[PDB]
Amino acid sequence: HAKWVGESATAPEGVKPTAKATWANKTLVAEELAVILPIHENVLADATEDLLAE
Amino acid sequence: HAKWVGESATAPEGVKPTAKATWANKTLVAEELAVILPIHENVLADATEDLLAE
Repeated sequence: HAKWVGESATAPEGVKPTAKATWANKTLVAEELAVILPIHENVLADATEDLLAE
Repeated sequence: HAKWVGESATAPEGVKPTAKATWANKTLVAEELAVILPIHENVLADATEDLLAE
């Protein structure tokens, strides 16, 4: 931020102010979603629907 | 402002009243806004962004 300042050579308000800016960091971290669906091969052969597609 | 004057050559109410306008003054006065942004030369060189432009 700026400040209002005087034209003084000795008095404490002729001095212009110092200031700074700052940066920070945010992250993406990859994590895994998974499932395993086991089935017996005779059930695949006996069923009327395609259970591997289901 | 005007007034309701009368008509005599001798009575006080025959005289037309004298009156006055007036002006005043307003001023602009310039004053100073400022800031100083100090930064270290190595940080300026090692950063990926053009921090002097920022």
